[PDB]
Amino acid sequence: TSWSDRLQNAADMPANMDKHALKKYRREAYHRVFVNRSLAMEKIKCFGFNMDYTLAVYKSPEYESLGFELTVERLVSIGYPQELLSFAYDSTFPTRGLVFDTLYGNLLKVDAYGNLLVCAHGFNFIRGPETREQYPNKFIQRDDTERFYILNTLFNLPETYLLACLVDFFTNCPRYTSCETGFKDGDLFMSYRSMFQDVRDAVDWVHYKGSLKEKTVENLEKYVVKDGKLPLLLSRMKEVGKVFLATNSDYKYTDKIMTYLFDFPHGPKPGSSHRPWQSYFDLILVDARKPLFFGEGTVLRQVDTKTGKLKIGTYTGPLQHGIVYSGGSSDTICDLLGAKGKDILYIGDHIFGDILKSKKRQGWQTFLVIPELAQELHVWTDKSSLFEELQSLDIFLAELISSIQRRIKKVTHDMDMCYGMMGSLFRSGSRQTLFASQVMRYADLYAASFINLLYYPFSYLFRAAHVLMPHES
Amino acid sequence: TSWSDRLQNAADMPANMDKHALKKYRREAYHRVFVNRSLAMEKIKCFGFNMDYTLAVYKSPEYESLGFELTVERLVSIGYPQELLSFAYDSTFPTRGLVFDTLYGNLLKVDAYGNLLVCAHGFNFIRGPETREQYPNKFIQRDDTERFYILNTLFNLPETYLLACLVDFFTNCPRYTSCETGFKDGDLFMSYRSMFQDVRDAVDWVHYKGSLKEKTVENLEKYVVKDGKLPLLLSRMKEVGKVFLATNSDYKYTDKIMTYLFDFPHGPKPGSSHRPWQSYFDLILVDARKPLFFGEGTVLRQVDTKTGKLKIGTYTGPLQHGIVYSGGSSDTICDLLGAKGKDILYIGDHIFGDILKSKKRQGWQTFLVIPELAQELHVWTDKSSLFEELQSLDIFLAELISSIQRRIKKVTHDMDMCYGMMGSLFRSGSRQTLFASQVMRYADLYAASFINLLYYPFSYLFRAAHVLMPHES
Amino acid sequence: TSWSDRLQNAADMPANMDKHALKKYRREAYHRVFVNRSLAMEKIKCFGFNMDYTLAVYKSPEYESLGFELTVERLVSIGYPQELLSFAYDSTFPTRGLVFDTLYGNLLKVDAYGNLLVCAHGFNFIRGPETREQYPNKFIQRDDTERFYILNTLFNLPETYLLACLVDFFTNCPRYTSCETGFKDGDLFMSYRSMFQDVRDAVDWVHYKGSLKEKTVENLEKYVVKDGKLPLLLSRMKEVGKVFLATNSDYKYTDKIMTYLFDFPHGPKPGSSHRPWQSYFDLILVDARKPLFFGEGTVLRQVDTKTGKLKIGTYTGPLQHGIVYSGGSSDTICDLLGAKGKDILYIGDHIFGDILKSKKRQGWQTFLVIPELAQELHVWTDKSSLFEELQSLDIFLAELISSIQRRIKKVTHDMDMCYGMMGSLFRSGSRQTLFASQVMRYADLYAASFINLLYYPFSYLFRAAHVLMPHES
Amino acid sequence: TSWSDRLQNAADMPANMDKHALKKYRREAYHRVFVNRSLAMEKIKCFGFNMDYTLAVYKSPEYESLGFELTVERLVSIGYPQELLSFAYDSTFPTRGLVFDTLYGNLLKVDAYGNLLVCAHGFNFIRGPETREQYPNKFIQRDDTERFYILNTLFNLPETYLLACLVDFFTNCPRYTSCETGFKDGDLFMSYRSMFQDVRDAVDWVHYKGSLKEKTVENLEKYVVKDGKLPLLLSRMKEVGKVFLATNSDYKYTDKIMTYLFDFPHGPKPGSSHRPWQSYFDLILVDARKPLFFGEGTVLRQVDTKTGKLKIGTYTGPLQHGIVYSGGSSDTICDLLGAKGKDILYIGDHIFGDILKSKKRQGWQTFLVIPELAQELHVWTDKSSLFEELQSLDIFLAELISSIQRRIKKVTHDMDMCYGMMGSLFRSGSRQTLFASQVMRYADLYAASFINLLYYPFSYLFRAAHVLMPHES
Ligand SMILES: O=c1[nH]cnc2c1ncn2[C@@H]1O[C@H](COP(=O)(O)O)[C@@H](O)[C@H]1O
Ligand SMILES: O=c1[nH]cnc2c1ncn2[C@@H]1O[C@H](COP(=O)(O)O)[C@@H](O)[C@H]1O
Ligand SMILES: O=c1[nH]cnc2c1ncn2[C@@H]1O[C@H](COP(=O)(O)O)[C@@H](O)[C@H]1O
Ligand SMILES: O=c1[nH]cnc2c1ncn2[C@@H]1O[C@H](COP(=O)(O)O)[C@@H](O)[C@H]1O
Repeated sequence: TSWSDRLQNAADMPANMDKHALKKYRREAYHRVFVNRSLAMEKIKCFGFNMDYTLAVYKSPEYESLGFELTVERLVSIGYPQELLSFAYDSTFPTRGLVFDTLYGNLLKVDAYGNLLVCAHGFNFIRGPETREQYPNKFIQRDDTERFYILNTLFNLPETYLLACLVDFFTNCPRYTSCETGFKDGDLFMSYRSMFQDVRDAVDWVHYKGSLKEKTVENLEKYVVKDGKLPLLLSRMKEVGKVFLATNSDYKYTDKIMTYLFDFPHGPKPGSSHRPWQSYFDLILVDARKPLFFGEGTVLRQVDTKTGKLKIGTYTGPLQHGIVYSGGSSDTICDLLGAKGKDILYIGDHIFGDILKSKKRQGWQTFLVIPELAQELHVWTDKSSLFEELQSLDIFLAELISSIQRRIKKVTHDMDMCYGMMGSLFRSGSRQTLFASQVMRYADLYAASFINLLYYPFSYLFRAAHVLMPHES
Repeated sequence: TSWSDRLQNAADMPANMDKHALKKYRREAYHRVFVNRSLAMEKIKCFGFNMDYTLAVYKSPEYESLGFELTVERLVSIGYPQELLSFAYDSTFPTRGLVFDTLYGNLLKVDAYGNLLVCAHGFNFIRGPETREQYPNKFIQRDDTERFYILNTLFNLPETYLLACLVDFFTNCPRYTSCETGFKDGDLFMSYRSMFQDVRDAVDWVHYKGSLKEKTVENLEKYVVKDGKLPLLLSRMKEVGKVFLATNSDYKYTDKIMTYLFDFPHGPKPGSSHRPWQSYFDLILVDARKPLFFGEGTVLRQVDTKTGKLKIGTYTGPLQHGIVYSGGSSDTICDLLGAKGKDILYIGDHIFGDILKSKKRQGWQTFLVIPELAQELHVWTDKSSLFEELQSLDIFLAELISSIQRRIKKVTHDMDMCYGMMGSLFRSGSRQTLFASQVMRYADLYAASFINLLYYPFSYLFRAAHVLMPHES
Repeated sequence: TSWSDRLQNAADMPANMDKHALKKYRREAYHRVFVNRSLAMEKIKCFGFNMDYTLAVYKSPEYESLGFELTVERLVSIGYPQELLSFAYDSTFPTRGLVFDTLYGNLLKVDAYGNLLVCAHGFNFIRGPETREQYPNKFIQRDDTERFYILNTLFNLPETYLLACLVDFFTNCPRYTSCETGFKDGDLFMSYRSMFQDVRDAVDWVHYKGSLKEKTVENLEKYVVKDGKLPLLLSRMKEVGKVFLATNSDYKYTDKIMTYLFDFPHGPKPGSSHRPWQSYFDLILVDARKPLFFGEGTVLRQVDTKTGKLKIGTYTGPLQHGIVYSGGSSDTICDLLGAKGKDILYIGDHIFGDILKSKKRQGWQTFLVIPELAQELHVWTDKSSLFEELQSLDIFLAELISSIQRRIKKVTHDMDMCYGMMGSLFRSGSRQTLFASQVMRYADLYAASFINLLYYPFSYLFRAAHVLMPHES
Repeated sequence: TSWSDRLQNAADMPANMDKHALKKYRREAYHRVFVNRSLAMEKIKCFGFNMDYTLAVYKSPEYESLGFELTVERLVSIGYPQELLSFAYDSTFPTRGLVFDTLYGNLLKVDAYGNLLVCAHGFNFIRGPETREQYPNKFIQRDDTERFYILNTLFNLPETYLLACLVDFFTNCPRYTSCETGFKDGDLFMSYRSMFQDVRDAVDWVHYKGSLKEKTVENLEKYVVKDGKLPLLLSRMKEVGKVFLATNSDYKYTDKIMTYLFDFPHGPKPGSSHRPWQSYFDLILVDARKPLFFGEGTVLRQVDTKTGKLKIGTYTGPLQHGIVYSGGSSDTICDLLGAKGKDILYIGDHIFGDILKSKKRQGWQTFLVIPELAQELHVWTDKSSLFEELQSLDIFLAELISSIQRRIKKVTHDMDMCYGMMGSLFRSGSRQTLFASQVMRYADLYAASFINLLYYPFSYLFRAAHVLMPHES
């Protein structure tokens, strides 16, 4: 049971719009909206969305496994050895948000301060003492972007596993010599850094020039969660505010995906006329180039929706019914929809490119969709006894012996393994990950799906407890 | 009663080193060390310090008022009108950490997300509705460093008030015409931005080329808190670890100040031989150029302590007794003292240049000295009934009317005014400031003075409660 | 009769290697090597080449016209109007080295100091007085690369004409409104700058992703000058020095072109065994990325010549027989061939990327191939009476009336038109072009073809008169 | 007899303004204006000047020797060894335009292509073979400004000699160890690069914060050439055009110097009322910050000429009688004087910051003052037999033996030594220097003094022969 299985099971349910059924529904953890900062929904004037993994939720592990296969094939096509063809995607290995160290070829899980929580070289998990040879302070400077790449997106899940596969393969293949910073094959040296860049390039190529989009749209049922409640919630949002889409995807792909997402024999509610997906949006913008979109952006273009090509020149007209935009910036949205920053709730899945940047650069309010949470929640509640025991050991150790330090590592390992080989997205044991820290700081609201907003009344006030400084308590 | 009065009153006390007297002492709020993240003191191997407002705490308002006078005089000497001479420093106006908007000539107090909490044009406090003309979203992008300057240091306190004085003077002087972005005097236009830069330049000039250091060292009793407990605590720290100084100041000034701070007729404890201030440090480094110091730094030089001039060339030797360093980088410290990042507790007062940068770039542990807290604490505890009422109004309003919104602003104003015209350093009403947010995120420990570490035993474990995500609760 | 017709007529001649026949041959202007700085051939140790328009000389106008057609088609395929399909390449319009002003949509011919010599808007030639509206000083700052693009290469000849075609078409098409900086089509504005970038992009696309290389190699006789004397001269050069190729092209294309250039039923001389083109080179380097190649370059890779793909990793071995390199830098050449800068004669056609950069950055000696010179020479000598008259008018006017100024413009126009609508590559009237100035300053030797070196003995000393300063005369 | 002696001897002459006396005067080489590109004086509308070494010509070697002494003293004051005090300026050593190589501590004289002509380490002149260890190609990349500094100005003459002195002193002082890249003194390493920067800093300090200007203005007769013909020529220029000053100096210094230059008991001609120096200029601009001045410049300020301080704010008014400007850009001049680029003759001494930049960035016409030419001309004409013999040997060697190569070096050395140890400013033997090349390319006119324009009638046409390409001859 993957996280997309949870979402697709909740998706197959019809909406019961009785008030009491909703309030009782939204108290169960899986359909809940979680709150980092209070947010008065009645002050929201525009609801905004990206598409990938928000409106269009890609099924797991099928879609990661497709991306992995096509990326492997691209690497082999450019000259990587045939043995790559024998890899097979394994969803139990990668957790999202790991850091790849291009100097030493390691996947790292770190906390908000760059402290190492997990270190794997290939599939070899390096215990604390042995990491100190390469990380004397058990610490990395994350902002050294020449060395470290943070695998922040669900799209990064195939390459997270692929990088470990590659390191494992070359380490154990007798034609190569392992070195501190890469592999030597006689008179060719492949550094982990250049190997890493080939992987990034091949992922980019699969998405832009390869066949991933084509293979997706030819079996959308296999690859995309479909939920009749999506047009219901969008319709309700449009009753109390304006609705816009700002996606990095092109129009042709967006049009195929969105058409599939709205393809029911009815409109918002069963028994109503079907309406095209564009009618649910006051503003549609593609080729957004986020996060640049939240700074100066690019020139505003107009899509010729008949042909799928951009018209020639910069678009200087007003907002019109049926016009589709390309590029521009977040000021385009605010100007054309007459909204100020905090009037906008932006719903996205990119912790950096959607949430952090719209919050910091524009003062937008934010809803982070976290797909894996639909399954992380289930592990969390089923194994609460593990975590409660860890909390209890932490408190006992503090009151103090070394027998307890070993019990702490044992429980920590046993808890993490329930999530995968790389542990929970949000923590390793009692130590929070960087990703968890970013969620709390930049996502005002978050949830496994934004559909969970359907179970809250129109002017609900999401509430979070105020923060007090230690000396204020 | 200023904050330096509180510190100087606690400084005049001799240390009673009975255990029970200490533990009872450190529970009173004013001598307490406050904890954002747990810190096991027994794992600390090096204690590091800056000098200004940490070891050498400048008395308030005397020292701000001196800096203000010399800066005013510098501006008049370069051609600013004589009326500036009639300004007089007023410590009730500035709170530290305000943002000066060079486009519109405003001082702003903002929260961690750039939301406006207070806006003053000169001494005119702009109420919410009127700020929306210049700030349509009640929001600023703080990282736009061309437009916004964050007055983060206590050294910035004179110019915080001076900028408001200048805006007030030119607005109300009939020889000038007020414009959106500055003042017009016939054929000369003075933008708030260029006016602002003249102020920054004049402050820099007073510190580097003017007479501020000279006037300080000629009346150190007037200008510098002196505490016999300082060499006691340094001596105790050196018993369980290494001790270093890394200051941006030059050697000559450091030597005059530090000599004054250690000028008692005794050493660490009364009755012991006096020892020179240098003997309390395993490594002394001046001209540190923080925050660049925590990146690549500058070349390591050696001070000729007899003449106060740098020797010629780059120093390539080892750590020696009596050598004083200049420049270098934080790696110099770690190499010469054989310490790793988390082995170091760095004690400073610059939330950015000392704490944030040493934490993010090097993984150092941090102690932030906040001088004003010695008085903010007293206001906080004396007027807790105001804040408790505000908390109660917040909770009541949430359960819901507009009569309560006005009561909320009334109590908020009345609470803020107890701290000054710009309110508490840490909040305005129930809304936390950017500065408070930075303290919680980057200062592992903080206190009005680092002397408060004297009241904790050698291997004390400072404890902070673990963070849980909303969905983990 | 185009310039490639002249070269192909001289190419069909067999080489007569009698000494007296050579010396008499090389004195005729068309087979001459022209000398800007003296060069002792006996001190040359390596001869180096690029490929395009040096070894592989593309026939004119056929090859420009192919590039024009494919570029037009690419623009139409992305949404430019169908009328573009009715353009047809016209070799009488463009001269190489014109500057396109992206602000005002003009082609400019300028001297070495940026003075305007010719200005055309579309096909409208702007006379002196009318240019002063947009160019008040009849001057452009060429180094303002955001505004001005210098159409330096023969590959730029199709787009030089295309840009004028486009400006002409949009100016005169009633669906558009002409503006100072571009064209308005209701709510779309196409600036000359963005129009210009679409053209650059489409040329790049034709070369890299389009079908230009494919169409070339499927009719090489139509598109490429073929000369049996090429392997003869290369063989002779290899007898007294080392020979290398450094081309920006990829291996697959280089291999097809070079194979065609050496496809005779014999080797260097008739009656000798044919040898593969690679055996004529001590070092073969592709994907050179000049001019970056003459600075830090890119990583050195090794071509798998069987598959045409780069091997995986950085190549760290030595020079081997049969190895083909990719990327690297000019230091690769000098290291692997044991040559110093002035030991190398580099033979290229890019006045900037081959000649200027290798001369300025590395001290290489230079031979600039100028294909058009094979025809410019013929015009020059046939119409010498026009130029001699202009010289005579210049001297007469100086001794002095306005009747002569008009005669000067008349003769200037009549002389320029013999070369094309944009005049001689080297001058307009008595005023030298920027391109001529760059040739004299950076090309030690130059010629219509490098084959002309065949007619000079092994250790010939090319001689140029010494320069004296005005006060030295 | 220095070059300033020649100028001061010609300065003491009264002007005889009979036409025939002038024409006969201007044909003698020393009072001649030399012409690189033809220039019709009647088309000139504005004459512009810098001050230092153009209007105010500093006497030699007195003024270099003062700058040397003050720079030495500054280095000793910051900790350089006392032995520096025993240096004494020696005008026979430096020639202007040498390149200091901060990697290897050498002064280099190079041609226009970076070929080495002379190499001195300290006072040790390195013969050709021995230079190839550090310069394998006898070549430097001049644009590598991190490594090479081009000592282009007469102000650079003191430090040119000082750098050689320093290298000589440290090489031969037993307290130091010579290394490839600097000097080691136990645990201090002084690289030639950091030594070089200390020298640059100390020169800058002497000019801006030291006592050079003060010592100059207290003995102007000793330090500044004074010529009654200067106000005569300025007055004549103002009769046919506009006159402006654009100097990097501040107003106070400019005012002292210019007042001295115009301090005669008469105005333009003897017997006329004296007029203040400002009345000879339509526009006076100080603090010009050339060469930035010819790009975007700095903000336009207004000088308070009573106090010598800048007024407060940006000046936005028009050109007024008596206003003195500060900063701005070259567009300020062109706007306020209504002149286009080629309408301006700019008279300066900085081959880069005055001539090259005004020519390339703005299309100004240029007059380069070269003070040393007043003496280089005398050496040139007195030793023409040496150069004519060298020319004859060059031609003979070309027709060919090694006995002549040695005679060529002998004559080359003997000719160069007549100019100084670093040879002629314009050449070494028959090889032209970089500086000569820049003069020919960027200075339309040049002369030992601009006063030489006095001997040419109002609308003289300076003439230079047209350039022909080798294939055009
Ligand atoms: O790793 C990447 N390389 C290239 N394209 C990506 C990558 N990750 C996501 N995308 C694209 O991003 C688009 C979704 O953007 P969104 O709707 O703004 O979230 C899809 O077109 C993806 O193909
Ligand atoms: O605003 C400023 N301009 C110039 N110098 C400053 C400023 N603020 C602090 N300083 C200097 O910083 C030094 C203290 O550095 P610390 O001991 O590292 O905290 C003193 O020499 C101050 O004069
Ligand atoms: O305008 C251009 N855009 C893209 N490729 C170009 C352009 N001009 C020349 N090339 C390529 O440059 C190569 C020839 O490089 P060369 O042999 O170093 O002179 C060929 O592969 C051309 O396709
Ligand atoms: O090496 C230098 N360092 C600092 N100032 C210089 C240097 N060289 C020239 N100057 C200054 O340049 C000014 C003359 O500028 P000019 O009149 O524009 O040529 C004088 O004030 C000099 O002191």
